[PDB]
Amino acid sequence: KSEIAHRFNDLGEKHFKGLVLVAFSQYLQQCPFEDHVKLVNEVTEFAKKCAADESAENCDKSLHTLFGDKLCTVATLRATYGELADCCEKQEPERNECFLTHKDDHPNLPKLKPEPDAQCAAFQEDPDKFLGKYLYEVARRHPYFYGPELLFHAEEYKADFTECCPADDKLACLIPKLDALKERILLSSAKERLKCSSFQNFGERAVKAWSVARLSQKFPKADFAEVSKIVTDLTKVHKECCHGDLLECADDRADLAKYICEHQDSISGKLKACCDKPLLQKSHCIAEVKEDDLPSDLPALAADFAEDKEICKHYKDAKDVFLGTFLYEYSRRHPDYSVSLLLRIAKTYEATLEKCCAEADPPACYRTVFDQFTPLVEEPKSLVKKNCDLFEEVGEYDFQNALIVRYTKKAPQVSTPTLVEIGRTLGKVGSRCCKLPESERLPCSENHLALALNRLCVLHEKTPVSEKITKCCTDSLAERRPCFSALELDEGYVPKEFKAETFTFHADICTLPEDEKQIKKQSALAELVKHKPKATKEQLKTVLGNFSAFVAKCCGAEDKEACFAEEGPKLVASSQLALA
Ligand SMILES: O=C(O)COCCN1CCN([C@@H](c2ccccc2)c2ccc(Cl)cc2)CC1
Ligand SMILES: O=C(O)COCCN1CCN([C@H](c2ccccc2)c2ccc(Cl)cc2)CC1
Ligand SMILES: [Cl-]
Ligand SMILES: [Cl-]
Ligand SMILES: [Cl-]
Ligand SMILES: [Cl-]
Repeated sequence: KSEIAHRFNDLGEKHFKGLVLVAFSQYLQQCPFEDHVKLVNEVTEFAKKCAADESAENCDKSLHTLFGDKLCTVATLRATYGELADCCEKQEPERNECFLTHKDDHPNLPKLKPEPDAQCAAFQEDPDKFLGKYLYEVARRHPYFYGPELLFHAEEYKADFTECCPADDKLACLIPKLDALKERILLSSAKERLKCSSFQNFGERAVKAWSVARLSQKFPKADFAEVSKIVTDLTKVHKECCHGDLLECADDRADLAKYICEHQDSISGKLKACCDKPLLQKSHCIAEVKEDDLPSDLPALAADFAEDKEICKHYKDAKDVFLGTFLYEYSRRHPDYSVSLLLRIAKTYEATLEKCCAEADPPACYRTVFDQFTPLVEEPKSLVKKNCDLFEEVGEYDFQNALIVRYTKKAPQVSTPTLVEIGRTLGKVGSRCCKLPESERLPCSENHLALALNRLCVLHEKTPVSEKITKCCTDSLAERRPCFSALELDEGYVPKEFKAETFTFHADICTLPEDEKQIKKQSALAELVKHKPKATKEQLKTVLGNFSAFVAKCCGAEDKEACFAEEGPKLVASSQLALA
């Protein structure tokens, strides 16, 4: 009868209110926290009224009708969100579709800076307001953040403050926990954004494929029917959360967690620990669960997929099913491959069949299909071993620098902050992945690279600057990483004309945190590449070394500014000659 009552009843007031605040914060990213609280309280009041009597007027309205109506009441909607006011002239589902089209992925809001004393003060003063504000701040900064996961992270955030405010030293307890929390927020936001991107740009089939591969790796003991069930249910969960239907997404996600845990013996031995936890914890634990051991009875795949005489008939009859089973089977056997590698392998299997089945003697043609995968496997494996070597040789900062040079050459039209961000993000991937046991390096590296490349692609939709990026971001998802890897110096670029102030430093650099100091230097690096795009990476590193020496020296000087002013122009002029 009443959907709003149904969800209120299923989720309870706490989670209902939390998720509604998330939904609204994500749709309306600029309003103050206090204004969103009021919309949430009103919506909740109405849900309670409807729960008491579902036949009361408007109670039987859809959630989109009710929530879209609520959003469209907000003060200063024309002035703050000119685009969203336009959406408010439409009915559902056109209105919601309009709301979705107009979410902002890079709202450029100030960085969230921990103030241990004033925050612990606010936490004690009003814990509920303090935690809601956390939901709001993160939600408006990550408009596709997986709703229920944000409630999970809010409870961690709560645990951090409960542990660390009563202690003697606040900042020493807190700042490591909050820095770790922030990193987990970023990773999580990137994973989910890839999911929503994949729905948006490649459709539901791509999400399902991705998911078949990854879930088969994690749960290799499960049969194709179980994996398919879970994939079907999890795809629906992510489709709902990506479309802003957070209440339905949360309810369906809880049902999925329940199902997995009731069938854990047939799904995976690694689920036991997850399944003895509370709800949000349980879902999160399942989501991050480690891959199960390979079962000793995994089937030989040649008979069914290369040697059977009727593969063309079975392929022709039920393409999406035959290929799905292939993907399930190959993936469960290959936790050592990345998901995109498995998707490339599946596409090569398909293409081999389309070719062989239109020739005279298909069996003799498709008998070698598995051997077609060999080159697909070896390229990424070599690329990872190669980059983990550079990483172990030079350490994180220089690895970052090398990637900055590499990506700036590929796409020098991209903004310097974005180029630095991606280079820095991919350098951190080396830190994480290269330290792992070697068989895990490939999936770790390539799965994380996908997240960073997707971030680049998302930015590029909003701020297009390069046709080569556009092609890599919009041709097949499986080929995205190879496409980016195959880009070379955009020769079409006209070297950015020299501006000396771009390479001019001052003494304020000396007061910066180390990371911020590095970002300054890395920004200069990217700018050096834009002005001298044919310079070798070794020329660029030599010049960057001189910039570092100069900053370290002038920051150690008695008269820092006099140092920077006398030495800066020399360095700048010298560096042009060094980059020829
Ligand atoms: O749709 C087209 O553009 C032309 O038709 C190609 C149809 N194939 C079907 C198989 N499909 C892959 C595929 C999709 C997305 C990324 C890689 C492979 C797939 C494998 C297993 C599963 Cl369960 C679902 C889909 C790729 C496209
Ligand atoms: O007043 C009482 O008797 C004690 O009840 C407090 C109930 N609160 C309501 C606000 N809830 C906030 C909240 C604050 C502001 C807006 C929406 C929800 C919330 C914070 C974190 C998560 Cl994970 C979920 C909910 C928490 C529970
Ligand atoms: Cl996001
Ligand atoms: Cl689709
Ligand atoms: Cl994972
Ligand atoms: Cl160095």
